[PDB]
Amino acid sequence: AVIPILVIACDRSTVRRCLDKLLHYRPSAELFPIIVSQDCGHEETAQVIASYGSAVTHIRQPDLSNIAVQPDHRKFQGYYKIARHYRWALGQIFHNFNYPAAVVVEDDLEVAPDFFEYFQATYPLLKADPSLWCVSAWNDNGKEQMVDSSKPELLYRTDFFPGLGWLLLAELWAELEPKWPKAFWDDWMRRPEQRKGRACVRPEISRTMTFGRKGVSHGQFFDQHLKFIKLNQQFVPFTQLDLSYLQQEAYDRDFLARVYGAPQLQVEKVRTNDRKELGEVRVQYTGRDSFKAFAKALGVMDDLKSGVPRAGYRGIVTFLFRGRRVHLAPPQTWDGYDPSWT
Ligand SMILES: O=c1ccn([C@@H]2O[C@H](COP(=O)(O)OP(=O)(O)O[C@H]3O[C@H](CO)[C@@H](O)[C@H](O)[C@H]3F)[C@@H](O)[C@H]2O)c(=O)[nH]1
Ligand SMILES: [Mn+2]
Repeated sequence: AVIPILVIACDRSTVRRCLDKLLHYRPSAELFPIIVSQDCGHEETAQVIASYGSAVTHIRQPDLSNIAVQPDHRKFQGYYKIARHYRWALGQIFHNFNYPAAVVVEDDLEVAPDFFEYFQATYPLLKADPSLWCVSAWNDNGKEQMVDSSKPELLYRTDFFPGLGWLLLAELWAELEPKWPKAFWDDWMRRPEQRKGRACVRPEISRTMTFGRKGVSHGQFFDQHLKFIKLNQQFVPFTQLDLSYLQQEAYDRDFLARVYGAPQLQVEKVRTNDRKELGEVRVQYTGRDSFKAFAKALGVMDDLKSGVPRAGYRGIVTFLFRGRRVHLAPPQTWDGYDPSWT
């Protein structure tokens, strides 16, 4: 099937690094056309994109006017511009070019060698399982010491929409466009009114990496977390693997049985590396305070969006800690997310 890569650009000439990697790894120009939508009108960036010639299709957001923001958002004009550009660019992909799906890539992302193979293999899963609403290349807890380098092929389901290199179907754009927000589009997608309990597929080792230290948002999140996400460099032939384990019926039975069948260990024991014979354990949290405390003790992201933890699935955050597989999980009685967990 034909899956365009939609690159979102504005005023950073480093879109060059993004395009160089996409073009280098692309296995087929026909199956993966690259459409670069540029906002802002930055001349140098426009010239950089134009220099690729027919290797890409350069389109330009037509409305470069300032946006009237609400009273609580004087400092956030850039976020309103991002949202406006996304609406226009996705509209071009799905209404003008009329493609069936698209992989959205921001201009400050460098892709892994198997980026295209990954989406080619997972597109059919997204097509077939209505409980999934996206496939993402990003592991929110993908720092080097928290991922298993021996399992570059391992994938998971997550309730936390990761963005940062993601595939969506034209069917999803049909649902989202009528109510597209004025700003903060990704946190808006993370709300239950939008997500409707659907999950995304995400990898053990990220297939994208961001190098955009300077951008719309202040660089502290990049400086303290994003910059440490490891880019996969070992090519995995996903189209040759059996990915049926990701179907909801199979995953919710087998993965949950795995998590709750693992021995429970106190957070302190995991921290100090006690009982190393247990290569896979569960650390149980029972409230917002314990979740935050335990996540911090083990070095994983502790923030929540609409009550959902980073890379969480049914409240479970899975990662590696000093070589051990750890599932930070709620009691098995878990029955939904609580948006008040902030
Ligand atoms: O005027 C503009 C300025 C930038 N853009 C584009 O929006 C995209 C994100 O911009 P940028 O990378 O600078 O912002 P970022 O600091 O990562 O955080 C935002 O993006 C994050 C998600 O990746 C999100 O969590 C956060 O709330 C965002 F602020 C990128 O592709 C730009 O080219 C645009 O179309 N028009
Ligand atoms: Mn960025």
